Amino acid sequence: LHKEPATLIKAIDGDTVKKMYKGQPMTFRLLLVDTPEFNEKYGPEASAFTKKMVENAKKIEVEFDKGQRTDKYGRGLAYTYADGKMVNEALVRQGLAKVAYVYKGNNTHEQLLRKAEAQAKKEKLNIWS
Ligand SMILES: Cc1cn([C@H]2C[C@H](OP(=O)(O)O)[C@@H](COP(=O)(O)O)O2)c(=O)[nH]c1=O
Ligand SMILES: [Ca+2]
Repeated sequence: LHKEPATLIKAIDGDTVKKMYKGQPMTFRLLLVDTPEFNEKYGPEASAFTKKMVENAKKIEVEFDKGQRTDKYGRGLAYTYADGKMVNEALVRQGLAKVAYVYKGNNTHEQLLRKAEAQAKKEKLNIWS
């Protein structure tokens, strides 16, 4: 897998971020995670956590996995990095996302994220509290 440039356009919610990628606006849906909707418990905290992380970064990158790069809604499917730190893993490590939507061939970082979820759950963080 390879990191590619993108620039933030807008943080949308805990697991959706609009970016400019190869010069075009695209909504990205973060691989392998599920954050609560804004209207559910922890939904506002997940949205806030992703927002701060992408807005504060000097460098945003996207990393596609080995399979499909867009979902049925036209959203990009990628891992998102903010100053080299993976937002997907960070949300899971903080108990603000569950590992979810693990489809074969887009699951390179599955075990990394499950490990983060185990530790969030051991700490009883947020969703796991
Ligand atoms: C994360 C992800 C979601 N999706 C689709 C599955 C779900 O379809 P349905 O909309 O039919 O439930 C939806 C979940 O996204 P959200 O969690 O953003 O709603 O996005 C993919 O197809 N591949 C993916 O990797
Ligand atoms: Ca969601």
